[PDB]
Amino acid sequence: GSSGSSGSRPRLSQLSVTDVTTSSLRLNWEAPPGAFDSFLLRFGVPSPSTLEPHPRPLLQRELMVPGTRHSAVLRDLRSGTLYSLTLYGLRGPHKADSIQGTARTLSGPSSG
Repeated sequence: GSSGSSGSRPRLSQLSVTDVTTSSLRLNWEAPPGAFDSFLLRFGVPSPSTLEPHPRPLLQRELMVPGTRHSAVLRDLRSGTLYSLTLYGLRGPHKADSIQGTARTLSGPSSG
């Protein structure tokens, strides 16, 4: 009772967040050689579908890091807030893989 699937392909590793700063943090993912050309990290504010969206426009951004480099540092983040990160293993023209890494920033001396 099985179809059968065997194919070697480069995949991303457990994306964890270290040095979680009050309004910043750091990422670290393991990937094999010649896996992807670059890495596109997209960090957006996770909003609940149960509640209504805020009338305030939130600009989105991303980081650009080569395969040889597996790091990502986000700045200008909210305090004590959970951000939804998602890295993409650009294998060239289009993204090949995509991992999800969650992290909660620290709550320090900040203002509104």
